[PDB]
Amino acid sequence: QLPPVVLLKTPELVSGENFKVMPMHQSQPCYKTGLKYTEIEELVPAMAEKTVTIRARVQAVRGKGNMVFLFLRKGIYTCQALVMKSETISKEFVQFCQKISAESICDITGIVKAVEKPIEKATQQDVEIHVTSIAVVSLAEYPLPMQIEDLTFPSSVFKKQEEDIAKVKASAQKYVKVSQDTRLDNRMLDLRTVTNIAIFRIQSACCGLFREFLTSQKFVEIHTPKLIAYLAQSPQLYKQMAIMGDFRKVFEVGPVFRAENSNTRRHLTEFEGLDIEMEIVENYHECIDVMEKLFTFIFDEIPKRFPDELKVIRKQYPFEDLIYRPFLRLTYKEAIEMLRASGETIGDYDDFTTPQEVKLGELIKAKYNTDFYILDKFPAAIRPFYTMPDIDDPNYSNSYDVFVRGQEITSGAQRIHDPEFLMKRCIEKGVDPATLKDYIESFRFGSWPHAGCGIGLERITMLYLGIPNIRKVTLFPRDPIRLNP
Amino acid sequence: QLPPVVLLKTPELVSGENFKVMPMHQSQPCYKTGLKYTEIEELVPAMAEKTVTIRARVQAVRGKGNMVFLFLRKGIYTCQALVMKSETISKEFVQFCQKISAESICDITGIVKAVEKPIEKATQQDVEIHVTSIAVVSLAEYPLPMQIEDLTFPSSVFKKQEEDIAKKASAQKYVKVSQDTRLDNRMLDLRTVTNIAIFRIQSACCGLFREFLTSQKFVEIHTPKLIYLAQSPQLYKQMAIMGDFRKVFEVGPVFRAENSNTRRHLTEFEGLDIEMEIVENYHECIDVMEKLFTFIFDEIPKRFPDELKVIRKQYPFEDLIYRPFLRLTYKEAIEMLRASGETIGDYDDFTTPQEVKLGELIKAKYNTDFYILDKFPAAIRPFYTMPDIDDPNYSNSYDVFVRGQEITSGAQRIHDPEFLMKRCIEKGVDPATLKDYIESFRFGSWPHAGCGIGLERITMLYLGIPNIRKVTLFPRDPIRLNP
Repeated sequence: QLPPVVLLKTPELVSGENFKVMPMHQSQPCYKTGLKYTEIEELVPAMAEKTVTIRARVQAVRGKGNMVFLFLRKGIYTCQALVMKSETISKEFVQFCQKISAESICDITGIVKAVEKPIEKATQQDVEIHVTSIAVVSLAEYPLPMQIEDLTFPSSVFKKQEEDIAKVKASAQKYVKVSQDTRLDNRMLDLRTVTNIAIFRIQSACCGLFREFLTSQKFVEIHTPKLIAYLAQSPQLYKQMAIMGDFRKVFEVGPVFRAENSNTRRHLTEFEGLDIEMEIVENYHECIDVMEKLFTFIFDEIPKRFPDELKVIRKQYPFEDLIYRPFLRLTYKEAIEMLRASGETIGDYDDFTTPQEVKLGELIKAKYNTDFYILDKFPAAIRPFYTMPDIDDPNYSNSYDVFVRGQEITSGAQRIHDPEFLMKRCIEKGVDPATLKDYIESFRFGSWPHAGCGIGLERITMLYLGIPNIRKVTLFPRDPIRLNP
Repeated sequence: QLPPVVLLKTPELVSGENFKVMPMHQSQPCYKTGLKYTEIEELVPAMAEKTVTIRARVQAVRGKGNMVFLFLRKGIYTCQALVMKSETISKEFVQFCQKISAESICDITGIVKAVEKPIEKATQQDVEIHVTSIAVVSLAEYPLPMQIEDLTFPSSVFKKQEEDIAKKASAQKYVKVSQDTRLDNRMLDLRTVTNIAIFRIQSACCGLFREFLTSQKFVEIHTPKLIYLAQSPQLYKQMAIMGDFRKVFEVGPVFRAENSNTRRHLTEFEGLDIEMEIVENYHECIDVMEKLFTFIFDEIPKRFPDELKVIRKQYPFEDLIYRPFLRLTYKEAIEMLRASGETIGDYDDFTTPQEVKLGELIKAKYNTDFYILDKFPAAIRPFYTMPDIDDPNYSNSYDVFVRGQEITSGAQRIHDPEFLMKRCIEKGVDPATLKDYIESFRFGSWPHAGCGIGLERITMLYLGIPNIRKVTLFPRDPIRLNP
């Protein structure tokens, strides 16, 4: 059952002098125009009556016989182009343009002329291009599986739509969107929406700032093996071994594999993990202190460096800006204390249900007015065997979780660096020391007190932007039910 | 046949007031000294007669009854500490110190005193610590599988050793067991100042690569590795461009299923990848590389001078020459090698000796270690490669070389689905095998090009180190999964 490739039809344009379909680009002299390409964001009342040429997507073609309006897009910016019949623009020019298929990539030359009436659908509202020439670089097939326009609508248009269907003749009509597989089967088309390109710039921002900040602190980026021949569930083991190799402060940005078969609405069997590990001098809170600094940096800088992207996301998926000062520090105990006061029955050493984490978020938001906090001193029974126990009560440990919008983004701990004790705990959690000889043995020859972190990139970005589904924040969505594309 | 963990013995020290083994660190009040920890690099004649306390490794203990010399290390820096019997430092203090095992982590307090005679083995040569207190934070087991000193010697030490035996008393020198006694104790090996330096420079490549491309408004992406595994993150990179991302890079693992052990290849490595839209010509992409690499190369010495210094003592090399960045074509390259006497044929891959040879040719003529070979034969490149308009037996692809050896490979790629599919069939590849990839180019498709760089490769070739395993942190191959 071998499914062949399908190839849909492209339009049959009749080319002319100033309106042509270019030959396939092979980096060849005819594409060496020597022109200056102008970026759409630069189209501004500043340059009325200048001529420009710009390589953009023809998102849409509204057409009027003598006038054709081209809606151009490129990245997060959009503008309007106008082809009008004249002494210098012919019937054949116009009908060429009216027949361009949606999403075709074009080079459009024209004179930027002002518009007394603003163009509400475009980002460049106060100016439009009067075309003098066009060249199709890559002519799109048709019909698209999905319209971009109704991929970009905010729910609100849809709330007001389905409620306008109180009508209970022709209830025409409201508008519809297609389902997460018609978009997943055409993921690359979906990613062209301005919201999506914006979402993944902000994911890129989290990654970049995480790297930039830790580097400014003289951390060393490392790359540990994933073919451990099984995969690296957690890059933790090697991270620790890097510290026993006197690296002092290390981080890794890499894939993390959850063999755990897990589909709720926020978990997957492969994600990208931002990990940190460091020597510790007096106290493991030194490690929590680096996080606070670290995250505050990510959260301070994101709006300074990507204001437009944030703007574009908010239209599609409304959210209010994360409140991250103060960074609240509680203990598991205090948390249990609050939830019980809220009516929950929970017991001293129990992991929290996801709802309970959200409820605690709402408690904390009301009392301290932050979306950002850290839960310290988790129960040993919930944490792994490498976790350093608390000196006052071994039923608790030197570990912590960090929360954004009442939900976990990272988890971390001081770890056991004494081999005898590490092995005692390894047996107490029913784990064969034989299974990880080399790891245990690597702590024998003088061993730094240390702690660290595991952050989910998808998770932090999702929670930063208040987006409820993790799949909207992963580029090519991965899970046990979904392989393609 | 289950091999249990072995745990060797630690010394039995008798602790006191100013010389004690601390209890296991559990982030507890007794460790909250409120002192100021001084970094070894700061120990300088500037602060003679100031008192300091510093957490370092006790690399070595030379002892004299009434005097104990502690050789301290910490990262790439080393210094000397002196414990001397007195009114305030006792017999019991001294014999505690003489019994500290190698590599024990310590907090050493003392007064920094000057030394009229320099201490040649330490990085801090003009000053030493007179100890007033010590606290063992983590006491090491013994014996170590390997001495750190003879892990750090430069090849030259053994040449000069055996030739000094041109000569009764003889100079026996040292030596060190094969790459498995070090691989079986990799974390011990990585403590050598050379090694900690090498991997900071690997880190430097990664960071600068990220920093530069980010300053150019590139977007970092993370594409799935559970595809089977992702041999090349190329397919998804291209799909990100068809998603209007414009300029993307990925830093991630790349998996060579190819069973390959020469002295420079492995079945898992870290790849730095780039992909971008292309307006007029794919040399726009080559232009970003030149800028990109020149940045990595310009910045590395500015930001890590000491690490370079430390590496050069172990493994001598002269600084990479990377200006000019030379651009040749495959044709010109063949022309040079033929003129050098090689018989090669127009569309043949180069043997490794031939690449190194061409490196030598280029060094002699242009005096650079850094170049790019453009216009490779189609027959040697993959089916997504855009062919050259003048001659379809060539293609719009290129390899970049450092010290006459490949560090990256790249190309303009085919963005027209019918033609991509024609080529896909000409290279005997089932289009059905990659429907979604091919179909993703159907709805308007940007001309594009990009790159695949080997991190390990660029850092190895940057530092003139011959074995790739010296430049991978936890060496991986089909014969070596452990460690």
